[PDB]
Amino acid sequence: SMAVKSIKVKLRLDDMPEIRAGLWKLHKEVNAGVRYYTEWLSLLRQENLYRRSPNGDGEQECDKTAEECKAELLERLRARQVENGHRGPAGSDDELLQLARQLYELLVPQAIGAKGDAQQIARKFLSPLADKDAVGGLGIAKAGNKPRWVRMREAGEWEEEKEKAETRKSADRTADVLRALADFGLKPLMRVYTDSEMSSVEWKPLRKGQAVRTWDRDMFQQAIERMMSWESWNQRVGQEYAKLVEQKNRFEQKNFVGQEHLVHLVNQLQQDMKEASPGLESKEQTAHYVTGRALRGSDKVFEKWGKLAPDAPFDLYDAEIKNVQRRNTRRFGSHDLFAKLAEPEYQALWREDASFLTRYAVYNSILRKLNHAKMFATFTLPDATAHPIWTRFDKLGGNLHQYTFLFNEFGERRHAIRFHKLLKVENGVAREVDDVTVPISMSEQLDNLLPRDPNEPIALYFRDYGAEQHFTGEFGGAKIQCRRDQLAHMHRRRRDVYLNVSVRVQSQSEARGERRPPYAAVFRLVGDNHRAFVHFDKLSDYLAEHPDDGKLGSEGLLSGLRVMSVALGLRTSASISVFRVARKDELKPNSKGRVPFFFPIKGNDNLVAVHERSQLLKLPGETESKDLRAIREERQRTLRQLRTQLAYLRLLVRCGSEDVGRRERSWAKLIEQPVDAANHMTPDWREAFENELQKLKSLHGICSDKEWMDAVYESVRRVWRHMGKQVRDWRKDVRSGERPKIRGYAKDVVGGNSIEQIEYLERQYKFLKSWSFFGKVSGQVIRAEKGSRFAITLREHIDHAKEDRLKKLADRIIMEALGYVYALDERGKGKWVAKYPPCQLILLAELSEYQFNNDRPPSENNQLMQWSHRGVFQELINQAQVHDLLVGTMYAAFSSRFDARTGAPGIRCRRVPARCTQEHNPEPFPWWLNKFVVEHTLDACPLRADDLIPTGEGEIFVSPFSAEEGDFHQIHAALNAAQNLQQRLWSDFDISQIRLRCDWGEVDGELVLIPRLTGKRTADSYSNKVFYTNTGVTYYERERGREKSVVLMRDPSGIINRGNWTRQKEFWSMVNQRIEGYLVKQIRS
RNA sequence: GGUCUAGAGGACAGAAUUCAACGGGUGUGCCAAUGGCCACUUUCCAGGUGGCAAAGCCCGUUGAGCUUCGAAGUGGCACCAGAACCGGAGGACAAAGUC
DNA sequence: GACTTTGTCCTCCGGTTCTGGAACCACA
DNA sequence: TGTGGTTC
DNA sequence: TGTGGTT
Repeated sequence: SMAVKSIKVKLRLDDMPEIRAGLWKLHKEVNAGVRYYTEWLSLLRQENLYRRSPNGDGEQECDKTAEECKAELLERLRARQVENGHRGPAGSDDELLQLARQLYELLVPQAIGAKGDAQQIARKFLSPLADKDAVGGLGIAKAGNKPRWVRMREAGEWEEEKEKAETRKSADRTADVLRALADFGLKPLMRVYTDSEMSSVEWKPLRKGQAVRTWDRDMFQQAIERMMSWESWNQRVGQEYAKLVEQKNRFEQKNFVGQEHLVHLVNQLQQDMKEASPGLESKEQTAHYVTGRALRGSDKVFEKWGKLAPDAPFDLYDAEIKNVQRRNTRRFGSHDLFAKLAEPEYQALWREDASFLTRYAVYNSILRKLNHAKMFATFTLPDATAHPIWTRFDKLGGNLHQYTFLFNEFGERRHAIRFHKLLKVENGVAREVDDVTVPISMSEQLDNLLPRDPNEPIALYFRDYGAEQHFTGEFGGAKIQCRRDQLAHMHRRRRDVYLNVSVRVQSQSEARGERRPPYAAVFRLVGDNHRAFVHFDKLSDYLAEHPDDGKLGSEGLLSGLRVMSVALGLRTSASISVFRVARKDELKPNSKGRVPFFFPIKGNDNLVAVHERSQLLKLPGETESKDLRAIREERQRTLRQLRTQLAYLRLLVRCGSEDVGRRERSWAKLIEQPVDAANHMTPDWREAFENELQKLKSLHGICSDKEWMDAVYESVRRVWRHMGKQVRDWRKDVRSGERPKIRGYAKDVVGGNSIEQIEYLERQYKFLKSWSFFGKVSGQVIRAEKGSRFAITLREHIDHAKEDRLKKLADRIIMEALGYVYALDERGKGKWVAKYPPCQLILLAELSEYQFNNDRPPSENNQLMQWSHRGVFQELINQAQVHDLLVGTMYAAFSSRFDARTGAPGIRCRRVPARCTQEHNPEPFPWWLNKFVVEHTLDACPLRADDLIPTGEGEIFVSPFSAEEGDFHQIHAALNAAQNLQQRLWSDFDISQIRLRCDWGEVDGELVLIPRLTGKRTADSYSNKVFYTNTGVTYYERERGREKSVVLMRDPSGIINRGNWTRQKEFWSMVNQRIEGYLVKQIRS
């Protein structure tokens, strides 16, 4: 309900080692205590425990079985009865097991599916289960917080709330379980960890009437917590595994019921390729099974195969596969799958039903995921060094051991923390101590914290660059942490210790005692994806109650109504456009008097959405220039050299194979062609490689196998040892190298926070991995060892780099949404200023379904991980809480393919750079200009500067503006997508206005397209309607309500096919003809 | 100034373009930002493990020397975390088949 | 550079389920 | 504003 | 090319 932030703080423990060893001892104690109680809970559960399987990561084993639990549980219970000196009934094994299980279901209600408060369950039971003289849980004690009906009865009047106390107390079996435990001599069930032989710490002596220390109460809660979430996962894994088995069986008899002979045929296919495979021997059940990844682009290959003869030779089937791959190599599947699907015996899989193989691939995915699906969540006890938990410390006033944050205890910015209870270690004995004050290492992050009230040392103020007035806040709980790397070690040194302090920060809205900001009633956010919907009824009165008054920054959220849409990307991290709700009674702007751009708003005819500004929120490193292009090329020059040098080293290695027909085919590829016509290698290593080739040329055929093979391996060593010194020096220049480093603020940097610099780092990792796992013996597989780490420090740098990019991306978006711009003065040299009125909503694209998937090619999956847009989305929701900024999503399908101003569909284009058209030393054509020149054969045609090149993936969106041939509307693709999201917000856009899935059928005697009813909006418009044709391309609606479905598209602007419903294929080719067909025809002249 | 609208910090193309001493401090990191030496890992490279060492880093003041108008300028940025868990996918190696 | 199949190892990205309390009464 | 057992 | 990203 309130924004919680963690500020991690480092303790200066140099001058006091006795406390550092005490903090470490306290860490081992709290972990031991939590492990003790957690292990107890697992025995009460008396079900199977599963652990991580060694000797193979994947499945799971049974660490401890149910009988093992019950047998060990009873051993503890019987021994406890003896320890408690029980002279009453001992209870049968079954009685004691049932009691323990009852207790367990009270301590972890998630085990049976109920809800549980780890705070109040641990408070309720620790003393009754560990205090010899405890009276809690029963109904005897008069202390405790008053019931809710007693608080009402004294002020706030009762009748129903006193009833709910009794009817909940009736279903409370705590008192009976406790009394049962007592009658069985288990009145203390467990031990108080601190007051037990397990701990060697000389704790402060127990007061009268005390058995439990605050340290034990922390330990016990943290055991309940982990035990609750795990039981929740035990239930979740089992449920999800049940729905998989149901998915498998509900699929075969709902997809290919009458298609049983094809199932038997693809099975023959999958074992055909299984036996005929030269790869590694199969071990998985679904090995060589037909997956969607291998069938990528099978739709195109199948239609092209349909226009062929079943008895035709292979090459016309095969060359029909090569043409589908050449159209785009990224979105293509397996050649060998299509090669075997062209064989006549297997042709029936795609001939009869052209969608059967993709259907059966979904079945195979269900088969594989089921073979790996777990049925239980692994159970892992805490450990002080392997799986650490951290000792908690309540704020001042809390019930645990507390701490105060001491502002400026030792100097201007020399803060301190006073632990009111701690551990001190002197000459090997741990002793509990009071009131230990520990200085904190300097932290500019702490400069955002100011003390609020001297009488209440918990209060604070919270600074933020995007808030004119500091937020009010309070210190919260803290936890003592160490680094994971300084944990598994022991050594003999005096290990940094940190305190992770939770800060609770109150937003300006929260400070006014309102559950939600007043503008939250205008925007409906739905689901976990925060799908944004506008209450068009309510924004007419909101503008009346909240008129724009010009207040900037955080002071303007209660005046005006603005939404900022954001188009995340890789080239530019964020592209935004800001719109303001305003009456259509407006005027001309301050610049040159041009009617402003606006969008109509559904419902209100008096109100429009006026465009305020658009901006490219580039993170540093996302610029480009002649010199920047050069440095980025040079920074990877030697890397790209070594990468191709290694690729030919492996060609040389294959020449020493024991397989005649492998070394001969490999030795051919080395002598047939020159070594480096592209000049991609280094000179000196290439010369060394050429020497070894010409040396082997004077031995090939002349010599014997075991004498030629021996020389090939001896030439690999010379060349590998040579390249080994090159990899050695390259790394020296990467770490120790003296490259220029920016000072102060500077725009236009080499890498910055860009994708390319992170990939510049990633590229180095991949090559080093490839270099270390390079094999001098042909055919051998070299993988990493079962617990190895590779390039630890480089890997940690790559991860930190992505973390910094993520947080700076979200902050840039939020600072812009609030209306702050980082501006330079050179007398101040950069400062956040409030330049614009803020936006109450940040509108992102709905991309939750744009996930990594095996159907996607790996290069597309890789970019999605580089991008990690969902991470950006989650970091936005985090950082927006304090500022009262709503972040929502908009349905994004075709957001980048239709014009935001016009509505007409379009194509993403690039413009020719002047580098390639200048007559004085022209630079080579890029990749996309080459592919375009080749498709239309424009080798003899002179391209001009800024010539539009339709590539389908450029940064410039082009759409037809009218029937005029050539009349284009061009706008930044990302900004056009951003404005499309805005246009969809104010009009309640549904995809059914533009795209429709239909199936053929009979309605009024004629064959028509029956639209699929998906969602209430598609049903509200097209349920009673049906589409007819005269030609098969252009469809028209009626009013009455093959085997594959048909997708109909529509141009809302009426420019393409007069906005009639058109089949998807021909629709996008009409779009192509009016843009690409025109640009090509004009270049040819 | 050329191209393109959204008319904005507009977007594309183009033309243009660091020592020293002393004092204090070194939360997590990033910005061209991936530490150094030794030993071990059978072997040289990569990677890892361990050991050692001084610092390297910022900030301030006083000097120099640079570089633009005697003055100024020799650093900027971001930060909500903890544990466990279930998934989704990358990466590397070998064979084979493909643009 | 891009793409597929086989296995096995290290890594990363996304989401879940717990969490980072409050307050009364007898103490001696 | 104590703690420690106790209830919310 | 055809949801979203962009070699």
